[PDB]
Parts: sequence; structure tokens; C-alpha cells
Amino acid sequence: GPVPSRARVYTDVNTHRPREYWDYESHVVEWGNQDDYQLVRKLGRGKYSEVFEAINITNNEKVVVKILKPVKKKKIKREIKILENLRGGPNIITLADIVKDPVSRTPALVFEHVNNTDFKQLYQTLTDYDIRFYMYEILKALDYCHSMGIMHRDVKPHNVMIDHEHRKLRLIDWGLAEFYHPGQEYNVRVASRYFKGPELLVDYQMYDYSLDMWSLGCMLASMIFRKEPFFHGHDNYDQLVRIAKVLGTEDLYDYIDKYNIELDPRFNDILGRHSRKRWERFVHSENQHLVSPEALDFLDKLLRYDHQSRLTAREAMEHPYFYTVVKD
Ligand SMILES: COc1cc(/C=C/C(=O)O)ccc1O
Repeated sequence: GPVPSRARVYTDVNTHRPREYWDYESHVVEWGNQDDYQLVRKLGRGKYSEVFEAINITNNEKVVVKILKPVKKKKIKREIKILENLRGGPNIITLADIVKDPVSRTPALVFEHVNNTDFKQLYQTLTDYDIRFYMYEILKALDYCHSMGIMHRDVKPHNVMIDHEHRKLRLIDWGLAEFYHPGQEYNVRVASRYFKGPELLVDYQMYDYSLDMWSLGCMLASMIFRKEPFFHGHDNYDQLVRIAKVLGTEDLYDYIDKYNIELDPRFNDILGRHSRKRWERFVHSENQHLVSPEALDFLDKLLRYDHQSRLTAREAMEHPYFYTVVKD
């Protein structure tokens, strides 16, 4: 069988929390008044929810309402409990209220409003300094939630809301987030394809916070190289092949050999043999102003096959890439 794995940090946070903290199935929801919120316009529909701009008529302020689609009560309670646990943490979206929607007959989560410019347009205008700044802000959120025993598991541009006017960032959609418990096996069908870590793609279930750090690395690569997404697979198998064409196949085999993991035999005909590449090959005249030796070293230390080898969020915040970023 597979070799077991543990997070190298925050390993036992939930072990030593009171049970109430991580036992979300027993959580009792405290409901607000649904009539406080007037829906204004639909912003989007995801796989698990519909999102609306709304007004809180008790203060005439903008809010966002997320009306959950029917899922098992645990996943609903999971997201709710995680949002309440993380509330007030750095760059964590603030859950303001929870109400029962009379039409959907499901919970509607009420969030602070973030006046966001969408990432396709925003990423086209970000300067070198902007990328470092916003990366540091994301790391604050990730170190916080990891330090609180929670992995996000769906880090991607869509879930990083940025108000570029006030240089404000919020990590959103905690609907796939989980509590980390040492030795627990998790569903590998998380994250969006382009941001899935090698551990998911080789079906290794005993993963941890470090999954988010791979996803963050995929984001960083897309931003500094101006290629979104960076690893552009046509499915989950091709996704691993695209990664292997960059990180190389020998280190992939070292990874799966370390954990005594077997590749899906369907890779026999598609994987090939690939050298590891140097990151400089992705630099060209239209992205070079976003690239520095510090950026490439930082990227290199996020994008490791071995989840145990990746920078932790805290380690990442110590990286020379962020020396240029003005600290508060
Ligand atoms: C789409 O704009 C927003 C979305 C959210 C939350 C989404 C989620 O948690 O799933 C919060 C504030 C927003 O301004």
C-alpha cells in the first residue's frame, strides 16, 4: 500500500482544538433574518451555488449573497463552520450572516461585498510590484487558514477577489475546504483541473495544506509568464502529462516511488520521457518585466511534485521575492 504522509506544519492543530471546532456535522446554524437582504442582480451560477449582489436594508450597504444548491447537510455545514472559524482572519472573506432562502429552501450565506475587477482583465494589467503584493496578501490568507487547521483545496484566480482600487484581496468560496487531520484520506476530486496538485492527479489521498501551495504556484506561473492557465490540460490525465513536460518524468517517478504509488496504467502510452526544464524557457520579451531571479526561485520552490518539499505559506512569506513589497 501507499506510504503515509503528514503535514510538516500545523500537523496537530485540530487534534488539540476542542471537538466543537472541527466537528462540523454537529454544528448548529444560527439563522439571521432573511428579510434583511434584498437581491439586486445575479453575479453568477457555479456548480454548487448561485451568487447575487444584494443590499442589506438594515444599513443600506452592498453585500453578496450565496444561495447554496441542494447538497448533503455536512458539506453545507462544513463550509459554514469553516467560514465561522476563519472569520476576521487576514484576507478571509467575511461571513456576515446566514439566512434561510424561502425559494431554494437552502441556506443563503451573506458576505461582505468586494468590488472586484475580474481576473482575465486584471491579470493583463498587473505590474511586477502588483504580483508580488497580491501574492503576499494571498499567503496571509493561506497561512492563516492552514494555521487554523483548514486547507482551502480550490485556490485559483476565480476565488481570489481583488479590489484593485483599494488594493484589497479576499480569498473566497470555501465550499471545498476541509479540516486537516493527520493520517486522514481525502477526496482527490477537488480543485479545478489546471490547479490540481500532482497528489490529486496520481490519486494520493493523504494530502494536506501543501496542496494549496501547488495551486498558488500555478497561479504565480500564469501571472509572471502571462499564460493563463499555465498547465493547460485537456483532462486530468493530460494535465499530469503537461506538468511532466516541465518538471520532467524522472522526478515524477521519484515522487510516486517515494510514496509507493502506482500510476494509472493509461499513462503508459501518453506520458513519455521528459527532461526537467529550466524556468527561463518561459521568459520572453512580453513577460520579462514580470520575471526576476527571485520570482523564478520562488516559483521553483512552490511547484514540486513532492507535496512535502513545497514551501509552506509561512516559509513562502520569508522568500526574497517579497523583499520589495512594502510591509504595513
Ligand atoms: C462574486 O463576488 C463575491 C463572491 C463572494 C463569495 C463567494 C463564495 O464564497 O463562494 C464574496 C464577495 C463577492 O463580492
